[PDB]
Amino acid sequence: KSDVTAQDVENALTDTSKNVELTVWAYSAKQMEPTVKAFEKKYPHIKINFVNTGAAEDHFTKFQNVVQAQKDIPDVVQMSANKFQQFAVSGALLNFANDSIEKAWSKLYTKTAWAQVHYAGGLYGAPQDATPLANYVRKDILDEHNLQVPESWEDIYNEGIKLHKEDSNKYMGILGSDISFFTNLYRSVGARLWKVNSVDDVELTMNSGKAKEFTEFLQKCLKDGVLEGGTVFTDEFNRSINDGRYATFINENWMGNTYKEQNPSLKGKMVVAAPPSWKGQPYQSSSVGSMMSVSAACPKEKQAAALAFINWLDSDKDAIQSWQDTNNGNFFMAASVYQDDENQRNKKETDGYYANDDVNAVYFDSMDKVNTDWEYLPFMSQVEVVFNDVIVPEMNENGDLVGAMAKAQQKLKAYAEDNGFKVTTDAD
Ligand SMILES: C[C@@H]1O[C@]2(O[C@@H]3[C@@H](O)[C@H](O)O[C@H](CO)[C@H]3O[C@@]3(O[C@H]4[C@H](O2)[C@@H](O)[C@@H](O)O[C@@H]4CO)O[C@H](CO)[C@H](O)[C@H](O)[C@H]3O)[C@@H](O)[C@H](O)[C@@H]1O
Ligand SMILES: [Zn+2]
Ligand SMILES: [Zn+2]
Ligand SMILES: [Zn+2]
Ligand SMILES: [Zn+2]
Ligand SMILES: [Zn+2]
Repeated sequence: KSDVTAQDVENALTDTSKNVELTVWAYSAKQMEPTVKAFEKKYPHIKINFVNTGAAEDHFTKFQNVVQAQKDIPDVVQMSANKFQQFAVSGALLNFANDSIEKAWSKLYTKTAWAQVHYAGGLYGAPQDATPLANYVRKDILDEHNLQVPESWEDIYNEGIKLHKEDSNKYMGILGSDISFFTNLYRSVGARLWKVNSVDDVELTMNSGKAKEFTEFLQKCLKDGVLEGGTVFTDEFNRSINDGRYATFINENWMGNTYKEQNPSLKGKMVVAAPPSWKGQPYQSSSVGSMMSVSAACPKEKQAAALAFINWLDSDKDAIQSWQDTNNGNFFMAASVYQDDENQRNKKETDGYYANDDVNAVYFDSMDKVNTDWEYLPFMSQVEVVFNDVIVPEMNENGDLVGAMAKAQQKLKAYAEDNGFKVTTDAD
């Protein structure tokens, strides 16, 4: 049990005669680094060796490599709420849970985000951004085809048929071959793929209930030309954005900033709308986001300063303001000083980029509707491998996503059993 208390963390910042060097690895260097520099200016006794690890996929592989070698491990490492699990369960990350930290830091982060940085009773990071889903809609394309901004998956289907019949170079949306994109859709309609009871006890429901119904719907959308299967955040996707290939894009809301940065020519053409409802339920959402974690290898005499850094970067009021000023005036932060500020909720756009100026109100309503009835599996790295090998190849106009979900469940059951997890599946 970690004996680094909330007071010990604060002492690392006030005890300026105690110089520390911290190595910090991050994939989201573009959005984060100016605020890291602000930390260093404020606390010159804590020097930050900031390492941009490149693409997220390369970051996670690099970190696994150093952990297994037990050598050259960073003190602080960027994680995410749906990819940290396998690192936490394998002992790569410091579990810094204790009563003092829980009492103090729980007041600093919105409860949906604070729950998700726990796993198996341990506490593994400070939440960074929250990522409620938004539908980024090419309103110009919909207007041209006499189509309404869709509020439901039913509308996406019905209007999508009309769009693609009239203009076979455009699709209503993309079904993205990315584990976050795909699982976020299921979570946002209340369709559990699995349930976690303890670190060693899991239930897989990938071929039954609401999940199966939603898979059947996604497959019909692919077959009928409503959604196109393809990669996200690749050059193929980047070209499709500029080309207007997708009338809608339902995604984690950091993308709202990405469009402003990479697609200036789309100014005035998009609306930011709520993600869609399903079967006449009120709409729900999903939020994942990044987190900053401490490695299990971090030396004991560096741990208080490492924790002070992650808490400052992710919740200090000056840091939160820096996150806004250095990312086009908005970044959607989990800190309560952002989430509880009614002037963030009612913040108006002023750059003219989106056709609606109430973008943050849309993001905050979606955050309010996040489906919290959800856990990620202990082995999320293996989940992404199986998704890539088994599910992604069926994301096409003739695909059998239903059969692929059942085969992926079988592979995950075998992996769970081989690694000592108790597992049930809906095929048992
Ligand atoms: C790995 C990834 O981390 C989290 O998503 C990242 C966001 O938190 C961050 O703000 O923005 C990144 C993109 O610039 C996201 O990664 C992309 O990574 C996201 C992060 O997502 C965000 O927290 C934030 O840092 O922005 C980056 C993109 O600039 O996430 C997508 C999945 O949506 C995909 O993995 C890309 O390769 C990443 O670059 C989580 O929220 C994600 O679900 C995921 O775990
Ligand atoms: Zn707790
Ligand atoms: Zn058209
Ligand atoms: Zn077609
Ligand atoms: Zn390419
Ligand atoms: Zn401050």
